[PDB]
Amino acid sequence: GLMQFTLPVRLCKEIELFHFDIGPFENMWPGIFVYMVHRSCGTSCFELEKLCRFIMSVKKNYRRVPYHNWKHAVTVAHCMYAILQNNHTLFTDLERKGLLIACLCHDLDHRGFSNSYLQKFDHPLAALYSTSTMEQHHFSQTVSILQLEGHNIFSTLSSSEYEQVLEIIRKAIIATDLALYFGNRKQLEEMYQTGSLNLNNQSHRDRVIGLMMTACDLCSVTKLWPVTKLTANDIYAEFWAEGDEMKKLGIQPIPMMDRDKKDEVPQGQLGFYNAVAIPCYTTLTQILPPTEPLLKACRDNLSQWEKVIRGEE
Ligand SMILES: Cc1nc(OCc2nc(-c3ccccc3)cn2C)c2ncn(C)c2n1
Ligand SMILES: [Mg+2]
Ligand SMILES: [Zn+2]
Repeated sequence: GLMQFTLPVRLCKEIELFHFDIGPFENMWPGIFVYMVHRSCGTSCFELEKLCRFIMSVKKNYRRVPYHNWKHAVTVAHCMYAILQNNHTLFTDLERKGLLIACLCHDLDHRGFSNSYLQKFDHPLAALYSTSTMEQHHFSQTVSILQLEGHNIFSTLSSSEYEQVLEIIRKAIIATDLALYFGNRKQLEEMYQTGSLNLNNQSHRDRVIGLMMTACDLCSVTKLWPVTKLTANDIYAEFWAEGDEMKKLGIQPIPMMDRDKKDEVPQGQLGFYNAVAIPCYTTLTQILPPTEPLLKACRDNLSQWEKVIRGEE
C-alpha cells in the first residue's frame, strides 16, 4: 500500500508532458506504466501483485514487430495518461482504470498486418471477425489475460462496475480501428458545432473516448520531430513488409505499402496529417481544450514534413 513507484527527476518531470518519449530501456516501461496508473487512478486502483502479473502477461503477448509492439502499447498508454491528467475532473474513477488498461492492451498479439491484409490472405481471424478484425482480436486477447489465475486486476469491482469497465475497454479498443475514426470524428464535429455535444450522454462520452483512443494511437505525430521521424521508419517497415506479402498474393499494394515508392513518403505523410492527424487533434482540442499541446506538436511535425518535401531536409 505504502509502495510508490518513483522515477528519476528528468522522467518524473517529462512524463507529465504530452511529447514524452518512454526511452529505449524496455525494463523501465512496466514501472513507467505503474507510475502512471498510481498518479492517474490511485495506489489502490489495483493490487500491485495482480497488476505486475497482468502487465508482464500483456508484454509477453506483444510480438517482436517493428511498430505494433510493447513500446507502442506503453507509448499509447502514456498519451492517455497525459490526456487524463490534464482533464482531472472530466472522467469517472472507472474510466481512468479502464482507459490506461485499454491503451496497454489495444494492439495485443498484433502481427504487423492490417485488417485488409488479413481479409485478402483469408486469415482465420477474418472469418471470426468480419470488421475491425485485429481490434476484436485485441479485445479477445485482453479478456483472455484478465481470466488467467492471479491476473484479474478488476476482481475488487462489483459485478456491474466489472461489466462497465470491460465495456469501456471493448469500445476503446474497437475505436482504434482507424476505418471507424472518420465517421466518429464527423459526428463529434457536427455535435460540437450545433452545440448538441453532452458529456452526460453515454453515447456521446463513448464517441469522445473513441477520439481520445485515435489521438493516443496516432501520438507518434505529436512527439518532437526526431522521435516522429524515427518512429515513421518503424511504421513504414511494417507497411512495406505487408506490401511485400500483398505482392506474394499477386496484388499490387497501395503505394504507402510499396517499398519501391519510398520517394513518395513525405507527400504521403502530408496527406495523413491533413486527412487524419490534424483533424483528429483539432476536434479533440475543441472538446478537451487542455489537449491543445498535441495539436500544436502535430502542426509542428506537419511543417517539418513540408520542409522535407522542399529538400530543406
Ligand atoms: C505516422 C503515421 N503515418 C501513417 O500513414 C502515412 C501515409 N503514407 C502514405 C504514402 C506513403 C508513401 C507513398 C504513398 C503514400 C499515405 N499515408 C496515409 C499512418 N497510418 C496509420 N498510422 C498509425 C499512421 N501513422
Ligand atoms: Mg491497432
Ligand atoms: Zn495501436
